Amino acid sequence: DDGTGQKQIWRIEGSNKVPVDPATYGQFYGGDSYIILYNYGQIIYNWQGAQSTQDEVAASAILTAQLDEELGGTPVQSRVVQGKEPAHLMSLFGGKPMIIYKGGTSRDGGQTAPASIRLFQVRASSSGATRAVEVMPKSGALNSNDAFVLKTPSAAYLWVGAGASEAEKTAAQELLKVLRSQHVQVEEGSEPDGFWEALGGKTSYRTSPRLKDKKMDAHPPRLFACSNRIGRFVIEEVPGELMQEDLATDDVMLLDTWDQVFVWVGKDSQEEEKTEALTSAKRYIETDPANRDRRTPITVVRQGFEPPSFVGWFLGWDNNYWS
Ligand SMILES: [Ca+2]
Ligand SMILES: [Ca+2]
Repeated sequence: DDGTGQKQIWRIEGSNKVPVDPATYGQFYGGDSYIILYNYGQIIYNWQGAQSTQDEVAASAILTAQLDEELGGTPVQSRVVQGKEPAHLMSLFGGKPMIIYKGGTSRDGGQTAPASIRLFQVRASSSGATRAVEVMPKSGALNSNDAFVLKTPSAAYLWVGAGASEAEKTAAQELLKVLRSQHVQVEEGSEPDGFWEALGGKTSYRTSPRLKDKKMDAHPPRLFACSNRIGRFVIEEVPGELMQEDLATDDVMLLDTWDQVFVWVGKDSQEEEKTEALTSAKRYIETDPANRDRRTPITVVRQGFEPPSFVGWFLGWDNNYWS
């Protein structure tokens, strides 16, 4: 409907279900799971932070079951994972974006504290759904297509890539509010020396003509998963926001960015899987010549050696993820 309805949010901790500060709703901790209750018929969502411990997810289910029962099993349960939130769940916070802090809580380990120099990638969806994810404070994390927010104990910068859309921009400010800091909007390219210092690096980040394009809207990057494990090569499309966790380490991935088609080769994929993936990249291109420049390259990249211009299409990236 509009997410405007009333709602209560809890953050599983160990085995309990402590509430979430009503003012800090739009915010969540990736290293933890949450249980939210909404009212249109009620729908309970069971969010899972990408870096949420096992016990935290397990317990979550045990609790997300009782609540449904307390309400007479009437509510419609719904499980979701970071980055793959439905259009509805993204509206539950009015216009505000969905902040995703790094860290959270755990059994033995308490509630991890922030840093001092923090960086957030603000990417918006086709429809508008904006998310702000906390990343590693390094220039190499920058990305011409989105808007970032670099916050130091002193001042904060609102970096805006050449591809950043209006939504991502405004949502950047919104994050600034939650952070509570006077920012300084800096357009990609003309940034203050006093900025790179916080990142503690020279430059070199995820860029490319295509990442800066303002017409990518005609056809946003589509990530497909090709596997051959049932006996015949079968291709499926990855839903929601593209995420590193989406890259099938046992299969082959296809990243059509229209102007170019990447074929990501999983460290544990098969050889035929790669061979058929290539042929697929070909047919995707030859599917509509009149609109697709016949000479479109099909680049082959391997897990662990992906170029920035490729990683730049994902929301968040851990150089030591598969490590
Ligand atoms: Ca963008
Ligand atoms: Ca496989």
